[PDB]
Parts: sequence; C-alpha cells; structure tokens
Amino acid sequence: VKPMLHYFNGRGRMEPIRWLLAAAGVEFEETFIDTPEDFEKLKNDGSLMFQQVPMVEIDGMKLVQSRAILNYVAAKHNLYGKDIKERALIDMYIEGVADLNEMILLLPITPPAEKDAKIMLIKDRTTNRYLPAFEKVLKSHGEDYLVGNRLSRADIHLVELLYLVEELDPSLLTNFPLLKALKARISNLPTVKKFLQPGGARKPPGDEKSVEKSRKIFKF
Amino acid sequence: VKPMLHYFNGRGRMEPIRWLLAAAGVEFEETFIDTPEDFEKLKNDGSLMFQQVPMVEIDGMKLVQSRAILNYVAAKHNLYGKDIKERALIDMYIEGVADLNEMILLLPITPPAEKDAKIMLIKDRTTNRYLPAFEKVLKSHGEDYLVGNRLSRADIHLVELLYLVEELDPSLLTNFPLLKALKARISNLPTVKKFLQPGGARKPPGDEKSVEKSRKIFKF
Ligand SMILES: N[C@@H](CCC(=O)N[C@@H](CS)C(=O)NCC(=O)O)C(=O)O
Ligand SMILES: N[C@@H](CCC(=O)N[C@@H](CS)C(=O)NCC(=O)O)C(=O)O
Repeated sequence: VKPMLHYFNGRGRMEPIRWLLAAAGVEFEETFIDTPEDFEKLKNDGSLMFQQVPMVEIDGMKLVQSRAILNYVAAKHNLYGKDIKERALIDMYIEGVADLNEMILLLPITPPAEKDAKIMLIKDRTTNRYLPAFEKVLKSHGEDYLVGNRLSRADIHLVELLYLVEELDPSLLTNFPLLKALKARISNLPTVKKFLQPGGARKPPGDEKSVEKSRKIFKF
Repeated sequence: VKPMLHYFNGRGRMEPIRWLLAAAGVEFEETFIDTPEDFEKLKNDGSLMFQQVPMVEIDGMKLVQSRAILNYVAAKHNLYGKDIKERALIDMYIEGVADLNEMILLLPITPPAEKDAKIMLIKDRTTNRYLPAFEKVLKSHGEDYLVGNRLSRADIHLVELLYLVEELDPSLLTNFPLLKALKARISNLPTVKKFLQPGGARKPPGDEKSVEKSRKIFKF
C-alpha cells in the first residue's frame, strides 16, 4: 500500500517528506487539509499523537513528527548510510540543512518590521555558514555524493534547500560551483526528475493568500 | 578515550547529551566555554562544521548538531530500539519531547512583558498536549518503558523533561501518575542515580547572571 500524506496543499513541513519519498521512487497519495474542519477531523480521529501534522500513514503506523517520518523512510529505502559512522555525518549535515530551512520556512510569518533584517540574516548564514560548509565537504573528497560516495538523504535534503536558496536570490549560489553541480546531478536522477517535472508531486511556493488560508486552519 | 563535551557550563542544548551518555554508563569529560575567546578558539580550530556548539569529540569525530550526537550515542549503546519500527516510535516520542523542551529552553530569553503568556502556553501544552500523549503510551501497554518493553533514549529524554516540568510547577505532574512512576523508576537506574546525586554531571537551572554570561558569548 502507498503511504498517505496528510498536510495543507503547500510545501511547509511536509515538502522534505515528498522529496525523500519521490527520490526513493515511492508512489504516495495526499489528503489535503483545505478547511479547519479537515484538521479537526484528524484530531477527533485520534490520528495525531500531538494534535499536529505532518502525519504519514505508512506500514500500519500513523507517524507524526517530520524527523521521525524522514528517519523511517530514509532507513527503509537505504538512504541513511551503510553504518552509524555514515549516519553521524548524514545527521550532522541534514541538521544544518534543517536550521537554514527553518529560517526560510518562517519568513512569510515574520513580523513585518524585521522581515528585511531576517532576509539579510538568511543570506549572511547562507553565504558565510551553511553553503561554505557543504561546499568544503564536496571539495574534501571530490566525490559525486556528500557521504559514502553513495546517494543518501543528505544529497536530497541539501538539493531541496539549494532550490529554495535559488528562489530567494540566485546570486547566493554564484560562489558555490560544487553545490550547483550536485543540484544538477541530483535533479537528473530518474526519480527526482519525475518529481520536479510538470505534474510531479513537488509543491509551488506559497502566496499572500495560501499563507492566509494556512494561518486560519493552523493558527499562526 | 572518554568523549569530550564542548559547551557553556550550563544545561542548554548539551543537557540531553549529558543525560543520555550518563544513562548509558559512559564516563565523559567537559571543556567549558567560559569566555568569548574560548568559543573563538573552537571556530578558529575548524572544530565546528557550522561555527556552533554543542560539539562532542567521540570515536575520532568532532560531531556537531545535538540530534546527530544523540542519534550516534543512542545507536552505539543500544538505546535506539531493536528495529526501524521501534526507532519510528522512539523518534516520534522524543520529537514531541523536543518541541516542549524548546519552549522551556527559550523561557529565560523571552521578553519580560510576554513571559507570563509564554508560561501559560507552556503549561497549557504540558497538561493538554504532551503529558496526556505520553501517559496514554504507558496506559496502552502497562509496561515499565515507553518502547519495546526495554530501556530506550525515549525514557531518558522524557524523564529529563518531567524534571524540567516539575521545576516549572510540580502541580503539572499531578494528573499523570504513570509518568511520575516512570520518573521514579528511571531516576533509580544505577547510572541515572549517580548522574542525579551530588557530584554528578547534571547541570543546575540557570540564573539571571548565567543567562547574561551565555548571551554575550553566543549572541542570543
Ligand atoms: N515538530 C513538528 C512540528 C509540527 C507542527 O508544528 N505542526 C503544525 C503544522 S506544520 C500544526 O499542526 N500546527 C497546529 C498546532 O500546533 O496545534 C514536526 O516537525 O512534525
Ligand atoms: N541545531 C543546533 C543548534 C546549535 C546552536 O544554536 N548553537 C548555539 C549554542 S546552543 C551557538 O553555537 N550559537 C552561536 C552562533 O549561532 O553563532 C543543535 O541542535 O545543535
């Protein structure tokens, strides 16, 4: 049976699960939360351990917590390294990805006065902290993948973040040629290609009106 | 060689690593960051992949990212379940612990005007979302541990959080007898007992002046 993904019809916290399942070549289905009552239904079903989504029905579980879902998917589909040493590298890399992702994820709901400052900070962190660190990993071993010379969730999560960075400002990737190269190679894996092409499961960026709709469903 | 823990002499993001290593019966050492120049030294050493701590030297790695360090320690010392299904439950539980932890962790640096509202929200989440959810897990199987009828990092991380809740307001545990019972059993494991007794590695709560010291070292 295909996993079932419960979320708003948008990127938010479910987008990295879509990318990772897609990258693993796993067909999945989505039940969109379009109304407050769609959300209320999942809570009243007892489906949500913490009264929150993402939730993914997979292998007889109703998994909540984005990290728990990703860890399970990655381990099941051999995208979490070969040994605990490789996992330690993967985990360290993707937790960095997670921190920069979280800043970008919450930009839309930043108090309007400090939004410019927040964009400056994200660009500063992007160019001076995160991308330098990942560029140095690729520089150090000259291999096609971040870890174990093999495709892992680290490649998928980083490449998903490079697309977001490019959407924020394409000049931010200018000084990171090895990361641009990763992005091009990962984008051309058969499974990721289908995911990114027209009609794939990838979600578009939100607008003023998708933000307003999500805010009256989730309260933020 | 004993692991080496690099952090401020305080709880912050390193406290759950201290608990987990202690619970696994692993002797460790700590190099405290007492001054801006202590921090600057780690950055200039190239020790910090993202220019941040926690950092833990263990088994020839300089691991940063609290989750990467915990995932490694838990897997090494057989505290991460027997299979990926048990890890999915463990992960789902501890990610909920992590969300309530994060609210408590940032209380000290909440603007003093909205601190009361923040404490109200934390108590609401504690009594109406998190503790109910963990109480239901123990109720459902009536076993001594949250997962696999066996000690896991889920027990250690939850019992750490129950101590923090008790520090915030002891009446918050009143309606959660099975969680009080877990806290009492876990607190009496030989390794955790030493960790909690006088002269153990457990750190005290911060004060106005430990918060001020950490703020001018880490800029937060
Ligand atoms: N730590 C959780 C965060 C989940 C979360 O914040 N969920 C939101 C939607 S993205 C929600 O359900 N909000 C409603 C609420 O907290 O009541 C995860 O990563 O899964
Ligand atoms: N996601 C990281 C957070 C690390 C973090 O925020 N580190 C702080 C100290 S707890 C720091 O080094 N701050 C200085 C800075 O970011 O420049 C983790 O969980 O380890």
